[PDB]
Amino acid sequence: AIDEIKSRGYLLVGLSADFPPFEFVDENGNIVGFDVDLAKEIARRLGVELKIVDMTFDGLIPSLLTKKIDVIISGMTITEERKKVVAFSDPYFDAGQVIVVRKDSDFRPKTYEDLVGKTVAVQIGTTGDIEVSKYDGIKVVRFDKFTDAFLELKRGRADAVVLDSATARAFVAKNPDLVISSGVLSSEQYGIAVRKEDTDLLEFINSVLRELKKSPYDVLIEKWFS
Amino acid sequence: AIDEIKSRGYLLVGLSADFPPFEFVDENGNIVGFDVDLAKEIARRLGVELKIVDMTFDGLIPSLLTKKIDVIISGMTITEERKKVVAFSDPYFDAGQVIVVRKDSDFRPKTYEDLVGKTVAVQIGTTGDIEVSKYDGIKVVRFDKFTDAFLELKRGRADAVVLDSATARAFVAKNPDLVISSGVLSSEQYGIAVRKEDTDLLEFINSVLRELKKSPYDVLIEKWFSE
Repeated sequence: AIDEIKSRGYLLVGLSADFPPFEFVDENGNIVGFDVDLAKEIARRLGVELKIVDMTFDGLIPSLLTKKIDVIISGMTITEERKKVVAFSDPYFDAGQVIVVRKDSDFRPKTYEDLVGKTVAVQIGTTGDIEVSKYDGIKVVRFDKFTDAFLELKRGRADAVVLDSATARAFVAKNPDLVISSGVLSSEQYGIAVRKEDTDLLEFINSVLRELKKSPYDVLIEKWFS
Repeated sequence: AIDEIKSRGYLLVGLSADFPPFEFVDENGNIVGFDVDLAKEIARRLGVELKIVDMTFDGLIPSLLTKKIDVIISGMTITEERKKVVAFSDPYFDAGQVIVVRKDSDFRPKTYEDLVGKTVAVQIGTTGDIEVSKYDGIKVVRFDKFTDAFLELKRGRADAVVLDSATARAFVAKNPDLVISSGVLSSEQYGIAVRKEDTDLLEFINSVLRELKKSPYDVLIEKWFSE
């Protein structure tokens, strides 16, 4: 696959641009997002242009098998059923919701059932909003911005926040007064998919993911512990 | 504290240079190593020279408390007892063991108990040797060099290797046929110590550590999941 991509001069990436912030159409009409940036990095490393081929999500695996695309990068969860059909890269994104509480409390909810009888702050319209709104005995307070749901928690006016894992860990890393009490709920891991026989491109992609995840701290460890 | 450091023109870092590869004395009498490289980074970013004050490990906290040094960077484990006396930075080093296995396998041990009934390669007399040798049902295969323990694993002659997280990570980075299957098996971490009153210097040190730990992936997360 790699020689054919390099000869053609562009990488064909299938996605369905109706999944912000992974892939979506911005105010300028461009397809952008977290997954699009990984696709752009892979194409740059291969020395080729990126050609996005947008289609419905259910079209992506058939397109890959028909060779109309080289790779799928589209918020695609690695599952056993998909593994029978396509090869995935190492997981590149851990999806799901978590429950955040004050570190100095005793309260350690593990599930939405543990939040019955409590006040929970969520960001309007998000998965956490939709989930907690199923539970009539949760007192739900809704915020335009997730930062203000955390501020409500910090002030003791909510008992917990529910938010996606990536965003919540990023925030809690900056706010040592909060802690993630649950595991990741409805967890999924996303993978980059490529035809089973195209193991050259698969291992190239696993190499780019490794690189993206290496920090100067990792390089320092390599310097002194090799 | 920062104004005073900059006025003086040098950062005083205390350490005990008897702990390779964290801090030790090289062939030419220079004090070098992982911790020294962190100290040099911090001094560079403050715009000052680094002045290492070498002393015995038990002398470090008293030297800090009597203001003979600005900071300790010396393989110092964060403990509740020391937290009563000094302020620590974010943890900057996980000292515990990890378990390494072949990637093309379903075997993903998480604990020493998961290695029971398996064959584990180790470097002779290291922590990993000492720790696994406690478990009766583990067949232990011992080598003078950790590289040969990994070779035993790669060759299919052992099911896993146990090694400190840092050396395992450095090796696995160049050997994608292997994976670190466990978290760190114990929770000891090193921290950079400063005086509790020196909160500007502590915040500056944390900002250096945080930036060192940021990968391009972390920056991409920040790009797409911020507000």
